[PDB]
Amino acid sequence: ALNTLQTALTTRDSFDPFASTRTFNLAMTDIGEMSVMPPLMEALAQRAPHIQISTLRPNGNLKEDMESGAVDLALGLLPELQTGFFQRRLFRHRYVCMFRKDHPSAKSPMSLKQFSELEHVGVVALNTGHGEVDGLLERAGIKRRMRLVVPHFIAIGPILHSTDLIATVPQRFAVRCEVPFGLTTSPHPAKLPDIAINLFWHAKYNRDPGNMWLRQLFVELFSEA
Amino acid sequence: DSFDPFASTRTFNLAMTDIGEMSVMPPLMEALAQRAPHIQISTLRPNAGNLKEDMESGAVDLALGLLPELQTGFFQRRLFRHRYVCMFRKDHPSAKSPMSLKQFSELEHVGVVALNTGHGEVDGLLERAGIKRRMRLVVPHFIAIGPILHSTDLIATVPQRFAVRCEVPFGLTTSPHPAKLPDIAINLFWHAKYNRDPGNMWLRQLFVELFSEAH
Repeated sequence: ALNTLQTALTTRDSFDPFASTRTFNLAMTDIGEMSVMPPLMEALAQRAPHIQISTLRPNGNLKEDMESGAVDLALGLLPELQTGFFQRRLFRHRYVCMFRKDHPSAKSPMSLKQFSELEHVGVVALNTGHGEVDGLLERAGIKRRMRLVVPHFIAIGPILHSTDLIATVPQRFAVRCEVPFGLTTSPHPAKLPDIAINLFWHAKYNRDPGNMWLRQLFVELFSEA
Repeated sequence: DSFDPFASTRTFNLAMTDIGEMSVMPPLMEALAQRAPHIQISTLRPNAGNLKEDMESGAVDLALGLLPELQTGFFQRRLFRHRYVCMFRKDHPSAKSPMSLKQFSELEHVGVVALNTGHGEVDGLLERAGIKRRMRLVVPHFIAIGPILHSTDLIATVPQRFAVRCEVPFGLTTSPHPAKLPDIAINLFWHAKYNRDPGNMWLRQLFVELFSEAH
């Protein structure tokens, strides 16, 4: 409470995007990183040619590092960031089926029956919303032949390219993969709910001009709301 | 005892970095499609702690990498080396191959921390050699590198094994690296208790066949 007044009393640091040499530290998952970072850096080349960016995984501690200001912004599903945090809804993950373009049998739209006949690569994606996919399919009684399981998304494009495996992936991932790896997608035959992704900042930095500048750029580039 | 690949139902568990996963798993799964149609594979990162223990106990069958801590109780066999190259988009406005040290220190970089791996040594090495870099972006892992280089004028120092997987998909080209970054030897590792396990031996020989650069 006395903090809120002290944070308001301080003369806020000037932010000139053309001249700033500030480093912004951003927490996001490997999916957020492959999705946001290319167009973010593309925009920043034209908007703020001298700042530095670095990213990290949320899984820190994030809460404490955001209060100190060691981490500027966090993107994801971060249930623990509650008191002292502002948040804003950016976009949703929708899950699709992905497989190579000239797959011998896979169809779009894929049926639930075909989904169950084909072989899968699964992604564990521990402590993320993508991590709930396995449990969701299992609980629904949807059988999958789990031919390969990997912990993270990096190898999925090249794996699907070279095999007749299919994958359950967020559409934002699939979109970065379809052309580079000669892949197609189908809408997903199971009942997978969306994951709503938010951008988070600490209240200490709610009126920090640099922070405000960067988060508005995230809204501008990525907001679907 | 003995082992039948064409009818085995065994799950093998394999420890591997993200570079390892992205380079070995496509041709590995491709081979297995024919040779072992019924086995299961799962992978994990070495730094998802207690690898020694999980290898001793047979929870993890094989490890791939530079894993200096795997000594007594473990066998190892050299498969190949990492050579560092410079990578950037094919229609980059100014970047040339072979790239000079001058251009290297003038262009802007994306760096990969790759903590607790051989690749994690790059930053310190270049620094101690007094090679300057404008670190415009630092990311912890390699997943976003291809798309980042495609959409920017950034350049990256990456293992050639990564680069060769990214060049055509992302429209990138590579250059020999102007610095003197040492090559990194990549070994296959297995626990002594599993030296003569027939399933393990069979998978090890398949790694050798697909990946060894000996000849």
